[PDB]
Amino acid sequence: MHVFPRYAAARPEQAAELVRSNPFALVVSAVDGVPVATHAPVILEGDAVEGGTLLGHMARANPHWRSFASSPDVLVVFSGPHGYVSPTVYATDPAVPAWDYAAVHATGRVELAEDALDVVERTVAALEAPRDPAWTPTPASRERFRALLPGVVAFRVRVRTEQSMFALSQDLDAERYARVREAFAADNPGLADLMDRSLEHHHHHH
Amino acid sequence: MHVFPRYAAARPEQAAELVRSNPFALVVSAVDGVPVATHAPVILEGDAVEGGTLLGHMARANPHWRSFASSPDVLVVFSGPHGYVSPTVYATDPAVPAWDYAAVHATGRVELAEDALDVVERTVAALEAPRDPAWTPTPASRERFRALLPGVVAFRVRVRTEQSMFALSQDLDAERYARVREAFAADNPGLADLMDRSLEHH
Ligand code: HEM
Ligand code: HEM
Ligand SMILES: N[C@@H](CCCNO)C(=O)O
Repeated sequence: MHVFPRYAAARPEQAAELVRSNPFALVVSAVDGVPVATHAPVILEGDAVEGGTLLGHMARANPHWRSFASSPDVLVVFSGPHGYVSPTVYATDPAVPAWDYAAVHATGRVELAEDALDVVERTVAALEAPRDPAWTPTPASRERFRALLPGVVAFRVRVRTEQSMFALSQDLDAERYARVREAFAADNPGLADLMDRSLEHHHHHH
Repeated sequence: MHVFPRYAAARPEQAAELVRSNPFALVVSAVDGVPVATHAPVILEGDAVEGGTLLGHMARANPHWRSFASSPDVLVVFSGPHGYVSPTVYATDPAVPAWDYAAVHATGRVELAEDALDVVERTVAALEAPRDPAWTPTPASRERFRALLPGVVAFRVRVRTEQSMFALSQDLDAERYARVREAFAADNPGLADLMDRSLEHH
């Protein structure tokens, strides 16, 4: 991923916030030049993404993890809200379309986790935390977890590099920016909310 | 991606529909053993993903495309609607959470494209077609495209292999499926539409 200056994060807290808010990630490995990717829930351990640890799990039946065992470098992509920006919204000429989006790419060494149960239970807690009410597993569900555990492979990623993109129309003029934000306000409110949060302190001439 | 048989596409048209509906894709290649990925609009030429050709572009300033000069294998991930399934909506015990989603993974040999203006103009037409009204580039805008061409790199992927996941609760019993479909109707209607379209076929 190439982070254009105009779309860089202002603060590392932005990268961590996006990761926590969007835990259904893409786990990617490379084997003899061929990328293979699994969609999996991945959670963040620590205050920052770089130097932090990611925890996730996939199916034991998914052969992807058998390339982890040598501890190669993996990439985990976290994706936030996104949306196509039509030049119709700009109401200007000349114009060029854009796609607004935010993502965090975490690269590091993967290893198999010893405590798969801890990983899936910590995943439950994190994914339910923002909900009301938060589902807490019952003894019977916990018994079911332990019975399902043979089918799980859990893994850790020690993040060596974090790259973050916040392509959120910050390079438009104020009038065009307002038009884009209003257009996303209907039917993509998650992206308009991200636009608002991201503008607060923005890097700029920095 | 490992596609559990219960979550396989019913038809190949199902995969091609997802790719066409979700052109903002993830382009992945390997560089010294590390996966490197770029978010880019990618369109499909052909009726089917497997054996079709994907076309996309990225910045020349993004060093990722230099890995394409040797025509390695590239993975393009198309992502559809998706959503967390909380056991709260299941209203059962014991329960385990899930994440419902649909995605197409297309892998094949990449080739840098000389016809970069062709690729970006075909991308405009494809991404504007579902809009009413659609934006047609004016002469001024097409001149601006030409002015921008030195800074863009276009590429083609000839898809060798396609894997498609449609994990949309269709393995649930009628009662629990209805609660999941009802839950997504509110605040994830794109997923709700995708569950409807997935049922029966297509
Ligand atoms: C907290 C929310 C959770 C989500 C969103 C989630 C999601 C997923 C996903 C997407 C996969 C497929 C990975 C792949 O394609 O290889 C998977 C596999 C699996 N996970 Fe979870 N999981 C969660 C919690 C749990 C818990 C608590 C357990 C209890 C042990 C568990 C056990 C499993 C098992 C057994 C599989 C393999 C299933 C199979 O082979 O069909 N998961 N999970
Ligand atoms: C059709 C809708 C379009 C979308 C959704 C779109 C999206 C994008 C994206 C996401 C990137 C960044 C790629 C990266 O990370 O490397 C990009 C780069 C770029 N695209 Fe497009 N694009 C569109 C049309 C066009 C057109 C018509 C042109 C005309 C030549 C063009 C020229 C460029 C250029 C020059 C860059 C590099 C920008 C820079 O270095 O700052 N794009 N585009
Ligand atoms: N350099 C172009 C980038 C937009 C093309 N892809 O969205 C601009 O002037 O905004």
